[PDB]
Parts: sequence; C-alpha cells; structure tokens
Amino acid sequence: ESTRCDPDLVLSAMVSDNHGATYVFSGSHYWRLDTNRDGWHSWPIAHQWPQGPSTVDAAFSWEDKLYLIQDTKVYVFLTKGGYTLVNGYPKRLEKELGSPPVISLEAVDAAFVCPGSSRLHIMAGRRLWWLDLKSGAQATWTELPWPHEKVDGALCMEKPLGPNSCSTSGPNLYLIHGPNLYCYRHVDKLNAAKNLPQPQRVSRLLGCTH
Ligand SMILES: [Cl-]
Ligand code: NA
Ligand code: NA
Repeated sequence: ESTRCDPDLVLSAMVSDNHGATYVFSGSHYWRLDTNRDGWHSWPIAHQWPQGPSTVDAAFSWEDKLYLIQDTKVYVFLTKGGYTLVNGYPKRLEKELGSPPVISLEAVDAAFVCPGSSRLHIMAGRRLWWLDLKSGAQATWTELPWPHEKVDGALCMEKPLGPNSCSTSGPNLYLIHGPNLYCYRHVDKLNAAKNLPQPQRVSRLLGCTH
C-alpha cells in the first residue's frame, strides 16, 4: 505494498509518547510502530487525536504533553489517559514558542526533544534551531550548524527505531528525508557532521520487503 511500500511515500512527522508509543505521520494519516503486531493499518489522525489538525507537519513531546504542528498552529495534548486537547489550543506557533530573529516562519518541517532535555530542536528549510521550552514565547532560538538542506521529520528516543541503535550512551537521534532514515549518536554529532550518514530505508522500517 500500500502507500506503505510506495516509492512516492513521504512521511511528514515523527513522535513518541511518554508511554513508549511511537507514531510516524504521512500528512493526514499515521502508523503506530510500537504495537506488538497490530497489522500495519494506517489511521487517519482523528483516530487518536479526535480534535487535532487535518495534517501534521511536525511533532514532539515534552513531559506528559504531546505537541502536533500544522502550518503555524500548535496543538497540545495531555497524555494522561488518552490524548486530550488542551484548553485554549490550538495557538499560533509564535505565541507558544516565540520566533527566530530574522525570520517569520510559515511552516515547520521537523521537531524533536531528547529525553532528559527541555531543549526543543526545530527545523525549517536548511535551518536548525534550539530553544528552551521552559521559556515559552520568550524563548531565544539559536541557530545551529548541520549537514542537511531539508528534512521531513525527526525523533529522539532511547529505544532504537528498527532493530539496531546508533548510540551506545544517549538516545538515538533520527532524521528522515524522503526514503531515508539517518541516525546520529548525539546532537553534537549532528552539528559536527560534514557528510550525511549511510541511511536506512524507511520502507524497511514500515515492514516492506525492500
Ligand atoms: Cl517531526
Ligand atoms: Na515534517
Ligand atoms: Na518529531
């Protein structure tokens, strides 16, 4: 194969919840990879995020909150006992996270927060920033170097995506672009890299024969 094993499949976001549930988004649908083996059925976003966005451009989780971003709107859900939209959401992104100095963002491509950090990393185009989630809209975005010109989604977590990790100490840092899945051992490796790393294929991750 379905959209899953399609050569034109493009993912739009990745996120994992405080409980260990990992989701990969493709526009208006998603798949759940941390199942056990509950088919490879792709669900429409509303399946679990009843009142969320139509499509997801980026996603992250911090604490017991799961964030979904659509264009310039952010949706924040509590992961108490099922996802509940937070009162007052969604909100303009600048109202929640502030803004980079010289740019006015219209869309965001990827986001991630590594375990045991309150530092949100956000990417748009060939730019990558970090900001402190503890500072709300007053956050200062610091531009970091990296080797990517464009990404589709990102994810930082202790367990590996697929059978093998690329990090012995910290959590695995994953960036996706088109059919590729890249893994970095730490954010510093990401900032220091001059070439991209051998990618793994997303299709294989999605349970395809190739
Ligand atoms: Cl993302
Ligand atoms: Na994205
Ligand atoms: Na993400």
